[PDB]
This record gives sequence, structure tokens and C-alpha cells, in this order.
Amino acid sequence: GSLTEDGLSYKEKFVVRSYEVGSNKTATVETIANLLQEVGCNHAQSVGFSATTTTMRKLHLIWVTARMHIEIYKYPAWGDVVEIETWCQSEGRIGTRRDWILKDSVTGEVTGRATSKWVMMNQDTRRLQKVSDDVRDEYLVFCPQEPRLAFPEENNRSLKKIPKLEDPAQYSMIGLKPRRADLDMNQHVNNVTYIGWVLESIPQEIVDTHELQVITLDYRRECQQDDVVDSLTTTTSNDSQFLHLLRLSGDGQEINRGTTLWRKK
Amino acid sequence: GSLTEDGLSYKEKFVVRSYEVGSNKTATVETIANLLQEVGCNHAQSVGFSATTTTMRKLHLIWVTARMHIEIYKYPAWGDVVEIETWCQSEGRIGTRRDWILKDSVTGEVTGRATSKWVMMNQDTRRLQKVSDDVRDEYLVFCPQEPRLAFPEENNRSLKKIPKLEDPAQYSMIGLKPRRADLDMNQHVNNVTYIGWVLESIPQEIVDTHELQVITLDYRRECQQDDVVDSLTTTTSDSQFLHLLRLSGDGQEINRGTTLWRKK
Ligand SMILES: CCOC(=O)NCc1ccccc1
Ligand SMILES: CCOC(=O)NCc1ccccc1
Repeated sequence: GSLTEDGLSYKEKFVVRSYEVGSNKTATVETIANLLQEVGCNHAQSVGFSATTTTMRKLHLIWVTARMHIEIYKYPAWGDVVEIETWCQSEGRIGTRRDWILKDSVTGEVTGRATSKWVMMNQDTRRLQKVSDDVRDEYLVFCPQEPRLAFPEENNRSLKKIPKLEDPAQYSMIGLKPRRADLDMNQHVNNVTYIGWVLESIPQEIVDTHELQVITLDYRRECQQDDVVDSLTTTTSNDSQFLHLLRLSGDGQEINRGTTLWRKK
Repeated sequence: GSLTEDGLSYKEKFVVRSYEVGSNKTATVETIANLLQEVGCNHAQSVGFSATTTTMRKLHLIWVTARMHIEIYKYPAWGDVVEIETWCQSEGRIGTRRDWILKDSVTGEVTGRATSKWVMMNQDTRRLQKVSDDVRDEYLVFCPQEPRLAFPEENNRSLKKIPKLEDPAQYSMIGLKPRRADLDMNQHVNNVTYIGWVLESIPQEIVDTHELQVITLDYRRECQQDDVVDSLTTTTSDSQFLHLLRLSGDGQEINRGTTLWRKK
């Protein structure tokens, strides 16, 4: 992959693999989500991140995900090439945004888009805090300074407030735990695993007769390597919508909330 | 990916991804095993399986893995390229073999090698019958006919009988369930998941101080979507382990094997 001409965005091509696809022989939303992170990390490397600015490293600070939002119009087939463009933007003192555009390599038509909100956190204490002006200065030179949104629309679904699922839940999947393959290189649960866990409460019948169109996922706390998770779904609706809650079963601590939206094939 | 000049093997180059590596920033054996299955699939397509031969699809037969054996000398780093070459061979009417060699694309030096044993089964009934001369002969024209072995050496790890762990196990990890990411395009649990399930009972202190050099794994029976799996490990010894996968209730064996780890 590579930096565009202006050096303010990054593109990479991916061939969809046999094991990356579901029962339709098209890419799963967990697969899309892993390619979104691979191309993110490849952009980070390309602009010099050995992913922390100098001020970040001196204050033991990191980017962490507060929200992921993914809209898929077509899931690429087994053997197909998808093209993903990525870029970041400063959201002033609040945090940063990474956005993505997925294309069919052959047609050049937009097949997907995704937006994400990141906040600063102390790695040691886990305390959230503001982007300082020193840090802003530092990474603002890798970012288009005029707006560039994957989701421009005036009331797009990617910014909506998400409520807490009320007990009892219409569906549930109980006693979910990560294995070593769920962990990243820093031994934290991969952010994509949460997507998988949220979807495990969707009944097989919805998955067999529908196509996932939108997923909006808030991150509240992390699951540790020795935590166990309960996944809770309630239908809220030709389009099926759901509301989602992930919580630790060792006391019911909220770890993620979310909404999905599915159209019949 | 592409067939070699003679049309009798397939090579492919893979760039190791961020999420495919563990705490030392080199590929997991699960990443390696996923890459082996992708080059295998890509080879099947290249020689005209758009994987079932004629008379195979007529008597509802499929290839299923009996054994996977993997030896790693160096796990590729994050952003490195592993070049894997793969090829099949006839093992008479017993079954079929698929072999792999991995190399550092910049050095050309071998970094791993993998062998796998495959038998026929119906697919509706799942009865493990053997290779006829229609479910054969049709696939020999894609195989080197003279022997070509990732593991040539007589008396060698990859062919050894594995025994059954005796209760009580030294370590265990209980209540393992596959989620939808664990299923393939036929909604069967992907064979790579059992590898993950077997290593889950190796204690973290071992993973933190050693590197896995060898994994031998037998496949006895499939784990279904609503099955629950228990993973059991005992040191036999470098460290050596004996492994057993069994279904959480009745104690139905699904997998047995052994691993071998060198201190870093
Ligand atoms: C800098 C690399 O980070 C990403 O691109 N992250 C992608 C992602 C975020 C949230 C949930 C799942 C995936
Ligand atoms: C024909 C395509 O299948 C493969 O090559 N699969 C490779 C594999 C086998 C057993 C366990 C893990 C991986």
C-alpha cells in the first residue's frame, strides 16, 4: 500500500482469503474490520510512528477507540480485491477521527465506509483526558486541515446517542471468553473480537436470511484475558434493527453498547 | 500466487499483518496454519477445482484431514513476507498427502515445513472409506509421481503414534465454544481453531519463555456449532506436552496431539 500524492491519506489492496468469508462466500464484517486496522497500522508506519507522538511517549499516553461505525453496501467475494483509503482528522481538544472508504478494485465503486472516534488515555492508570495543543501540533501535519468525512450527511446514523438495553433481553449468549488468537501483540483483547461477541446474540435465522448493513459500537471498558462476557440483543424494529449490550458476567459491568441494521437479501 | 513451471506445485507470497502476530511481533502458529490453508485453496483453484474431483462429487465424497504436522525454525516478523510452496501426492488407496515449505522471501532460506494426511469421507454419513481409482487417477495428473517429502527422514516426528492423555491432566482449559468467526464457508468449525483450542491449556509462563518448535495433531471427530470443548495438557518431558481435546459432557475425544518448545 502507499501514501497518496499529497501524503495526507493511505491506500492498500487486499485479496479476500478462503477463511475470511462466511456462508455466502463474501467477507465477514469482522474481516472488513481487521483490514480497516491493518491499513490503519500501515498508514501509521508510513508517516514515521515507530503509535505515539513524542509528547504522548513522555506522558505514557495512547490513542484508544471510543466508537467504531461501519456501513457496508457490498461485501467483497472470496478471491476479489478490495481497495481501502484511510486518513485521520483532529477533532480539536476532544480527540481524533480515523475514516475509511472501501472500493471494488475492478469497478472503482464505493462498497463500504467506516468512521471511528479515538481519545487519549494514560496507558498505566487508564484515565481518559483531552488532546493537549503540543500533541495536536505534532500529528496535525499528517491530517487534511479542511474537513474530509466518510459520513457527510446532515443526520447520519454514525453520531446517534445509544441507550442501555433494559433487562430482560430478547436474546443472549452467555460465558464468552477470549483465547490467545483474540489477543493483539500488546496482549490486550483485539477491538474486532468485541464486534464478534456483539453479533453472537443475533439469532442464526437473521444471519441466514439477512445481510448486515450498519454496525455502531461504543467501547466503555476493556475485557481482560481472564474476564467472561455476556452478549445481549433486543429487536428495536424490510429492515431489522437491534440494540446490543456486552457486559462482564462476573458482576454485570458494561463493556460495550451498540445498534445493528440488517436488510433481507 | 502461481503454479511452478512444471504445473506440479504452487507458490504464494504473504505480508504478515499487525493482528496476525503475538507479543514478540512474529506470526502465531495459527496465522501460519491459516496461510497454509489459503495457499492450499489457491492451488486447488489454479488446477481447476472452482475441492472435489469427478466421481468424488457423484458419490458425495470430500477430502478431510486425518493429521496436520508443522515444524517452525523462525516465525516471520510483522511486515516480513513468507514464501510458501505447496503440493499434493497420492498415498495409494489409503489417502492423499499435502506438504508445505515456508522461506524468508528476502533470504530464500527455509523457516518452516508442514505435512498433512487426508482421507475420503461421504459428507452426509461421514463414514471414513478410502480412495477408489476414479476418486484417484483424476488427481494424480496434478501430483509429482516420484516422491517429494517436506519430511523425508525415516524415523521422524511427523509419522509417530500419539497416545491418549490419562485423567488427571496436569493442566486444563474447560468450556471452550466456537463463535461465528471460528466457522468456514460451509459453517463447519475451521481446522485452525482446534490448534488454538489445544494450545489454550499450555500455561502462559511456557508461551512467555518458550517458542513452539513442533505441533503434531490428529483429527478424530468434528466439533459442531453448539458443542463445548475441554482442552487437557500434561508435560511428558526443550519442553514436551501431550494434548487431548474432548467434548465437555460425555468426554467424546475430538483431537489428540503433542507440542515441543525451545527456550528463547
Ligand atoms: C490505528 C489502527 O486502528 C484501527 O484502524 N482500528 C480499527 C478498528 C477500530 C475499532 C474496532 C475495530 C477495528
Ligand atoms: C485444501 C485446503 O486445505 C488446506 O490446505 N488446509 C490446511 C490445514 C489443514 C489442517 C489444519 C489446518 C490447516
